[PDB]
Amino acid sequence: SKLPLLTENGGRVNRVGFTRIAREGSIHKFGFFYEFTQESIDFDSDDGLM
Amino acid sequence: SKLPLLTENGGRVNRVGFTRIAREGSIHKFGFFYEFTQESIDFDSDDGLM
Repeated sequence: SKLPLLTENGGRVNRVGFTRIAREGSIHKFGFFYEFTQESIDFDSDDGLM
Repeated sequence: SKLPLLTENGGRVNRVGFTRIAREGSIHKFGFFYEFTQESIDFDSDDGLM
């Protein structure tokens, strides 16, 4: 019932349209840290602690 | 009875006049046409139709 049929006289028949879509995404921020003292390094048994 | 007879004393006698006529003519516009489809040419038995 929706086939674009055409007669020998043509005319303004079977017009169509188009569409488009948009996608999006965003970034975020992360981080963490730790703290220490000089003694916690110098007097510790393991010299490879850091 | 209407001859321009002139006497020995002349005078204001036998005066005449003249006339002219104007002719005219105009032009007119004519025309006619016919239509046809592509199928009436391509699918017709006779290729010399046009």
